[PDB]
Amino acid sequence: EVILLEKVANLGNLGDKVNIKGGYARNFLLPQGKATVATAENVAAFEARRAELEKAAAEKKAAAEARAAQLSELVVTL
RNA sequence: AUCGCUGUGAAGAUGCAGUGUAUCCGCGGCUAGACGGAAAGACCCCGUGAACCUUUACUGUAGCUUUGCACUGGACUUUG
Repeated sequence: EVILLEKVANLGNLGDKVNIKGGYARNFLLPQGKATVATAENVAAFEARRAELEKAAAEKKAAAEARAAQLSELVVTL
């Protein structure tokens, strides 16, 4: 009953509409910018924004390339 | 207009009966009677009366506790 928008999770899709538990929509999926309820108020507004998502969602692993190269140097002094 | 006695009597009499005493009226005292006064007996019984206490009386119930379903999610596994 939700529209998923991210894929780096355990079961996060982007174009499948799944039926999940009621508390899993309320407290996690909706308030994190990660879904919206299956309403027909902007369901045709999703279809005019299908090519704005293909920019930032692809750099999401590309900006995690060189940022990860300073995460494993282990240069924190205790 | 308020005596004793002995009987009688709702069964212990100033008042009935019979009979003895006894002029009329205070004051001071004493308490034997007036089943003296005081409190619609406290004991006892009664009431399909009450109240409050008790419990292993009856019926409940606050509180405590158990599980089901809500609030309440994902993710692998032991597992059917």
